Amino acid sequence: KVFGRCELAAAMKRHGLDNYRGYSLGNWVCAAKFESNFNTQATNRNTDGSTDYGILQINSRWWCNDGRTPGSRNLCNIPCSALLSSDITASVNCAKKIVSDGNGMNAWVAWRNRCKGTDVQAWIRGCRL
Ligand SMILES: [Cl-]
Ligand code: NA
Repeated sequence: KVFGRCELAAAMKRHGLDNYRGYSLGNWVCAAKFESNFNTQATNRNTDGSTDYGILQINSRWWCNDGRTPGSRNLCNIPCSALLSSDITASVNCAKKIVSDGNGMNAWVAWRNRCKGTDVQAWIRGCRL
């Protein structure tokens, strides 16, 4: 599924992301825009052989099992393919664990590079929330 802006923001808000660990809704929507372009089916292979999955590009070295990343942990305890679902529940559950891990949203390279310190409210302007 390719989410619309507002649509995604509403689903994220409904799953408890607004202000989760102090990151307002703008942040998560901005991170999704730049990580996946709002596409739940996005995958990207890294040179280390691991792969990023889904709307939040969650990585197979630590967070999910894809059965082709040697020496990987499955910290969110799901197959990676569950991350590519229409239903963002599993991505959101896993993200909440990634974001509590001590680094915050700096775990996502596109957030750090493209969202961090920008006006993130704009990603939630004009949306019925
Ligand atoms: Cl944090
Ligand atoms: Na893994």
